Amino acid sequence: SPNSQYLKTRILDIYTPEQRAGIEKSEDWRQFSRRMDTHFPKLMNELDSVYGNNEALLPMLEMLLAQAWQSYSQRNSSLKDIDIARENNPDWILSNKQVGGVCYVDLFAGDLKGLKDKIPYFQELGLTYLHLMPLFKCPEGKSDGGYAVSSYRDVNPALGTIGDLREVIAALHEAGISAVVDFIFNHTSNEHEWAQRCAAGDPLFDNFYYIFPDRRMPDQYDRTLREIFPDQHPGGFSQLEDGRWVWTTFNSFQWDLNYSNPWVFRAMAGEMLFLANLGVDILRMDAVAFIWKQMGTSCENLPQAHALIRAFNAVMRIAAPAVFFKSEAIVHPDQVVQYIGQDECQIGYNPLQMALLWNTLATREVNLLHQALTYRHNLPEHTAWVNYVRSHDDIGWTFADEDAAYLGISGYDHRQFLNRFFVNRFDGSFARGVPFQYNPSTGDCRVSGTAAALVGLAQDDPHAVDRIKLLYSIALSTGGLPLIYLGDEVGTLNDDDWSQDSNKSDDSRWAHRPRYNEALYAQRNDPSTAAGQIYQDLRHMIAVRQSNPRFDGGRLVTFNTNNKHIIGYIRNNALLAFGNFSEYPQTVTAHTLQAMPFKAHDLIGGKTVSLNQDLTLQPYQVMWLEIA
Ligand code: NA
Repeated sequence: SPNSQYLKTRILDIYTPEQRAGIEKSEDWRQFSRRMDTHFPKLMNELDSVYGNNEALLPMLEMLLAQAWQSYSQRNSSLKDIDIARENNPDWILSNKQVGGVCYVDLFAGDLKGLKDKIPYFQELGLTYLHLMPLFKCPEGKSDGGYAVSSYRDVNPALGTIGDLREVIAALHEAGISAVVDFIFNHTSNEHEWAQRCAAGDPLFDNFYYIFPDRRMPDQYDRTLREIFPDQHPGGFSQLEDGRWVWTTFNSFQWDLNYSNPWVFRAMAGEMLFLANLGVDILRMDAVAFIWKQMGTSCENLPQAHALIRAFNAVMRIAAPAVFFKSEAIVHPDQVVQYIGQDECQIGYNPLQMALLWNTLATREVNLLHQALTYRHNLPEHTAWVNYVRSHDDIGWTFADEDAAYLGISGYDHRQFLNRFFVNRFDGSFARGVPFQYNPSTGDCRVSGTAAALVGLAQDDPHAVDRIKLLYSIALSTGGLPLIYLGDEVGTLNDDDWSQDSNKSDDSRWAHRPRYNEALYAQRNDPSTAAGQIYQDLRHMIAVRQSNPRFDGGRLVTFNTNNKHIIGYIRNNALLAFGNFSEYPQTVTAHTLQAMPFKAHDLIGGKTVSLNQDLTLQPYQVMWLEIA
């Protein structure tokens, strides 16, 4: 394997003797050279573990390093300052000062210029992180909400131009908000130039995707593949007009990129550098679990997938240190955490906590949630969870069957209950969600619907507002970076037209992708409305989280409340949080509280609470007690 010093001498060979002398003395080269020596070993080791003695490895690597140097040289000075700032502050992601939000540019603000006008509101709310949904060119009509990319460089004309995107990012940074965008690297749309050229037989794009002559291999692979969108097609393949079959894990118009080809890694690394230089702070690594395939396996979470992500990480440490990764791995808990690491994805979605928050609202019992917070919350140094209540996607019940069995709970039976409950097919349920991808062959199913729709706000359930407060309180205080699905802060309900829209009717996820509700946002300062109650309560919790150091970091220790309806945990051995998941008053006995201070201030309600006597919580009440 080649070493950093040797490879750098070749990077400089493009310069004449005179130019070379100047480059070698430049500050940019000095920084690039230093980072190469420190991080190149990791890049080489990761690529070697995947490609081994592949003849294309060396040539691909040298091409990638040459591009990395040009990219860093071009990188704006202001971004280079952020690179240095984060190099020496790896835990910026763990600060309690961080609070994020996510929204679709078109649905929330019309276009990029409109989004820019919403920045003052984001500052009003207290956001320091903003994830904008897929912004680039995609197929007209059906594109999986922009996740079928037809071009990684051209902005969706309905949203604006690449110039408008630069202005937006600059404006976000000026307002103290980090820009977060998707890195859709597992697949492209079937209309992407690479796909068209690969399928046409262009040698330059040979083996950029997985294309087969017939069903022989597809049938073999399908013996172990999980269906993500069973409604769209069976297994993981789709047939082309000419009769061939292509690997399509998701929709048929999304073709999986072939990472067994080193040139594909180089191509996508180039796209990552492009996004990095636009000023993006965090890249959401979409579908990380699926980037490596192997016959006889589920083609999910394979070793090479992790290695490739660690290789991408090293490229950023060398050419754009400020860029961090957010892993999107909605899989088994044992597998979710394997993507999180300082050298892989520094942060990642926490689907287990999210799914269990909803589980607990339905069952009124905190058993599973307590178990998860006790054994699966703490992470390695310099990494953090992204805690959320809802997202642009459906809710999947990804808790571990093994964990549940230990509590005497049957995974399959329990998911049946949760699905029926949340789609209003269970006596007395307050939820008004909609089914997503019910699979007749497996019995699995997911749930669509906004947070407000799922807690009963559509029918004005008197407990709805308090349920929303409880859910968000936990994502905001357990430790990690909380992500608010914009619109939830004013109680936005399901979209009213998706079910009859021919481009959306077969994808219920659109039920929870409503447009900015002018009426509700105009009521956010009125305490007599649901919108005003939800907004002021969430804003208050955000204010407390960001100003109180007791919430800093991502570690927690659970507290046994001795009441199956009340969750309890402690942050920094100084903040005791209690959350009542019952619609009835619930008590934490004085006996249980004997070791606590006699009195403690509650940050939620603002009153002083006595802990040397029975503590009774009202339905869905949350308490944030300062015990130190
Ligand atoms: Na030369």
